[PDB]
Order: sequence, then structure tokens, then C-alpha cells
Amino acid sequence: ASAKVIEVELNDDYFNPNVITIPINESTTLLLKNKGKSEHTFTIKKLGIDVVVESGKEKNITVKPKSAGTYELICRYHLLKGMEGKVIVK
Amino acid sequence: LAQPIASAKVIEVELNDDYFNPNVITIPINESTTLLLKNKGKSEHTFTIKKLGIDVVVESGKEKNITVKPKSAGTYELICRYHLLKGMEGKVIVK
Ligand SMILES: [Zn+2]
Ligand SMILES: [Zn+2]
Ligand SMILES: [Zn+2]
Ligand SMILES: [Zn+2]
Ligand SMILES: [Zn+2]
Repeated sequence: ASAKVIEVELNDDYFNPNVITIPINESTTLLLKNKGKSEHTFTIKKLGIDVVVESGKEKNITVKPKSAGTYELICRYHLLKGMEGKVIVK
Repeated sequence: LAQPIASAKVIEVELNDDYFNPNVITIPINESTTLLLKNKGKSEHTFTIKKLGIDVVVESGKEKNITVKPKSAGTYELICRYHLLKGMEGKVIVK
């Protein structure tokens, strides 16, 4: 099991990277860094993830997906401006 | 006590990406004013006046009414909680 923390930048108004891959049946720590001037969310509904991150702040979350597939990542505030991504569990 | 339906005056406030229009509104103390909040932007926004205990979230392309009856004169900060740092703020003057 990797000690690697997966880092995701939230900026105005996009995720970087906008595709991430995490291992099935393992705990992965994600470091969510909001480098933008707006509040953003990191939301993966089908994985039960919904995190709000203040501008200039970061949060760690731990995810342990049990089903392989490609899951929708969105920011709830900016979905219509293209702030979405794909989270691949394999 | 009875009055006709929708007697309170209505002030429209536009929420767009990322500003309020108008960004200064004046409302009478100890009277009810209705605020019609219209989100004309592509982002979710809030209409938040912390010192008046107001916090309304409006989804893109939607609208919401809120009626307020402030008890103290002053100038209150209006913000969008998501975009305050992008300049999305205003002033609510109660007099
Ligand atoms: Zn966002
Ligand atoms: Zn998608
Ligand atoms: Zn925004
Ligand atoms: Zn806003
Ligand atoms: Zn101000």
C-alpha cells in the first residue's frame, strides 16, 4: 500500500488534475488545495464524498472505494462552468 | 392588521458571476421589504447578511424571495460566501 498522498488543486474554476486514479479496496489520502480566490467543493456523490474548501486553505480526506469504475467529480458551485473531473477506481 | 396580498415593496437583486446588482440597497427600519433574488449567473451564489441573520443560497438560473424586517439602523455587509474575495459584496443600508 502506497504512502503517496494524491494531491488535487482546486482553482477558479477547475480541478488540477481533472482525472485521478485511486486503487480499489485501499485507503488513499487526498490533499485538496484551494489555490483559487473562490470557495469550492470536491464532491464525488457516488463515493459519498462532499468536502468544502475555503480559498487559500487545504484539507486531507481519506477515501476507500470498494467498487471499480469511473466516478463523477464535481464542484457543486461551478459544475455548469466546467468544474468537473473523473475519478477512476481500479 | 389585514392588508392586500404582496403589500411589501419588492427590490430585485441580481446575482451574477460574480457580483450583485444593485450592490447597494436601502431598506426601511421596522418595516418588511421583500427581496427577489435572481441568479442570472452560471455559478451557485449566496446572498448573505451575517448581522441580519440572512443566508440564502440560490442555484444558477433560479430565483428566491426573502422578506426581511430589520430592527436596527446601520450599514450592513452583504456578501456572497463563495466569492467575497472576487469582489462579490455589497452594502445594505437600514434607515
Ligand atoms: Zn468550484
Ligand atoms: Zn463527467
Ligand atoms: Zn465562482
Ligand atoms: Zn457568488
Ligand atoms: Zn463592505
